[PDB]
Amino acid sequence: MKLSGVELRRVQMPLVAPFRTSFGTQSVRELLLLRAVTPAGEGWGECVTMAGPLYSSEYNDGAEHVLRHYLIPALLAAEDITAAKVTPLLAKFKGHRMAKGALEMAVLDAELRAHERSFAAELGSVRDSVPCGVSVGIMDTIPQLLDVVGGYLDEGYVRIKLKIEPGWDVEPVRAVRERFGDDVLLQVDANTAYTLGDAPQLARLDPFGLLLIEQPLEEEDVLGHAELARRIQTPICLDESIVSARAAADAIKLGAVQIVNIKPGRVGGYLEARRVHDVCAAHGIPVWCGDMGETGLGRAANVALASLPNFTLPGDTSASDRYYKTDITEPFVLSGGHLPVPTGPGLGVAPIPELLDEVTTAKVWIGS
Amino acid sequence: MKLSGVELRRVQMPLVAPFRTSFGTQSVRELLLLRAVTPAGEGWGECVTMAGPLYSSEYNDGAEHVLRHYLIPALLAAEDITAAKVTPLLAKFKGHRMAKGALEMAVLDAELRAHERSFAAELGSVRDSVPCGVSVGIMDTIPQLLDVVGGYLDEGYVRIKLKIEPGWDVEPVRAVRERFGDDVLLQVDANTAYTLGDAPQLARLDPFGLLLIEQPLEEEDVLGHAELARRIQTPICLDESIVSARAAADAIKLGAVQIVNIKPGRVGGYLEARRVHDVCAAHGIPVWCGDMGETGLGRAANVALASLPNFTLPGDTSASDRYYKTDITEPFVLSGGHLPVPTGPGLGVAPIPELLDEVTTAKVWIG
Ligand SMILES: CC(=O)N[C@@H](Cc1ccc2ccccc2c1)C(=O)O
Ligand SMILES: CC(=O)N[C@@H](Cc1ccc2ccccc2c1)C(=O)O
Ligand SMILES: [Mg+2]
Ligand SMILES: [Mg+2]
Repeated sequence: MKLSGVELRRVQMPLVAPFRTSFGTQSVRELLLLRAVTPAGEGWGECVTMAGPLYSSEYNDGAEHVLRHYLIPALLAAEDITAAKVTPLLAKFKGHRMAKGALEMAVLDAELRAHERSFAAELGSVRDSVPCGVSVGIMDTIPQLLDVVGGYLDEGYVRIKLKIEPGWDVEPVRAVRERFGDDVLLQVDANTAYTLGDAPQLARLDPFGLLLIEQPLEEEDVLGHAELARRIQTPICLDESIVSARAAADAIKLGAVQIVNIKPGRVGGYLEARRVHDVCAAHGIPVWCGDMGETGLGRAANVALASLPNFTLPGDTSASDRYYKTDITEPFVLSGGHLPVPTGPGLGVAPIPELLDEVTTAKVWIGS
Repeated sequence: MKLSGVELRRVQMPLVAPFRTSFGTQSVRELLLLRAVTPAGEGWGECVTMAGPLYSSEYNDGAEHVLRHYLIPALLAAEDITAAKVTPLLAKFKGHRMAKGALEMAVLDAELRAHERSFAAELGSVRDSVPCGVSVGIMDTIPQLLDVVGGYLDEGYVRIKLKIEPGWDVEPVRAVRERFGDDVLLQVDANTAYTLGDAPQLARLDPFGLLLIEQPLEEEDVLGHAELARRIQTPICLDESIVSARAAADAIKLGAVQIVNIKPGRVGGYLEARRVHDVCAAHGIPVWCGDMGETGLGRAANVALASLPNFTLPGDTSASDRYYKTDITEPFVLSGGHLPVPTGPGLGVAPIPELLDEVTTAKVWIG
């Protein structure tokens, strides 16, 4: 098929409750959507960049720019396009993975819609539904955290992940363990906020039986993580560092990681995410599905991905209402702690135009 | 000191001759300059991004953007500023090293100009001049390459580096060795164009006594390089992979590298570059100064950097007229194969306003 053009939307969606992370607080989610147009029909992609370069180097304005001036033109110029061929067509351009991933997603949704095939089917789903956990931010006070956690447990979420940062690590975990007991699946995530010198402090988490600690150190410090794993008992999970299947293989060979968070956007797409899944599986490394506050479009693709065989831990693909009062698609609703895998062609969901329009702040067409 | 504001310039300078690399051909250099203004006075920084993200992920429009909307504001908002404090003030922002490095350069030039101290002095120079090599692009034909190389040798350049790429590796090297002999300092640079599966082809370079092969594989594939080093005799040098002092330490511990190319911009600044120099030195790893076609401003800072003790191989800091008929500063002129280290305060050079203006395509003030 030949790409006719792509529409770039900016979109802005308020969060039910502000969400605090070691790199800041977020009240509203600003994001990029893409509508790829082909002779056959349309498909949708979502970019997981944030407003500024605080989680990784990519951010909304920068992704929009590289998409407009480099990535989309290079696809418009090709005689034939496949989702798979996206990667080699964009290979000359270094990095910009979240951007490439978004564009691949859109192309893929189009391709698959035209073959009446689901994201699940293409990726290799073996399950109709997936158990879901929830990620809980940093709070101002312990009792406030305990209320939020108890709330998410009552809704039937299967696992709790706490954001952490120097100043907020051992106490919150101790408190959650004293209140809710030792049988709750419990894990933490630093989003890079520690250094190796903080090892004794992270070792203080040893006694609380956490599943894992996620990205304690900076993105590039793979060897540091392997050192850290020799000094603590909590298993290391990597997120930011895992930018590709190769990077996963490398981190595993070096003993830097025992469990991997897959975020499709972070690795340059759903197809590379499948590869990460398979590489980890070949080494005995469990994976789970990460989340970047996606709309229902990305959430639908993530739920499909999380239904692959080696996703053996609950993911962060929480229900739509954990982030948004009003999703721009048919919302995802937790049911017995699980989310159901979409069945339609492509994503198996699409934006409801009235809701999308409420929430769109800009729109531009990139054609021939 | 309190940063008053920064001026961003986009400039455009034609190259004496087009320059071909494994990621493409370039006829004109578009670049970003920064003029940092303080109560004390001014300083200059240069960004080494290119027009598009072909060498790394950063490019001119993208750097300008992250500078304008993130990096410069975060410095303007600080009570007190030092070159050293730039790093922690900008640490919340991930990556954008070439951009940060350009900004740090400008702040540093200002700070040092105010203390009447040279870049050389601040960085730890031990030499007044530095031996200079030259980088030669991919050519359409072998005889055309041989003419260009013979030319640079007549001008007295001390070492030759050839750009390489699948299709253009063993033949160009063989030809240069047959024509100019075994005593010429000779090396190659792939700018990431091979994979580990190309090992037998790179092993084909074994017999030609190259000083090194630079960045045969992709930026992130450090372990791959260590594997490659076990299968070839040419020493591995890394460039694109060496984004920081830590990354240099990591690559060295893994045996992925025996010689390191320092590009200040690529590592986030002249200060981090000094750290890369010192880390490599502590591990017995020689370094040499890389080049991104800088103007005389960046060239002046680089020559100063290259005068540090562990720069023991000739760098790519070639003379101004290797790239530009007309530099925007007092030009650098090769003399007995060397370039002299600037002596004035800061960079020791500044743009000649009439020259800069002819070549400026845009200009904006951030205050
Ligand atoms: C899912 C999780 O806890 N965090 C993501 C980071 C992240 C990034 C952007 C977000 C935007 C809106 C809401 C949550 C967000 C979470 C991660 O695991 O690092
Ligand atoms: C110095 C060298 O041979 N190459 C640089 C890449 C490079 C990049 C951009 C350039 C722009 C104009 C002229 C030369 C350029 C060289 C390097 O080592 O990777
Ligand atoms: Mg995470
Ligand atoms: Mg190089």
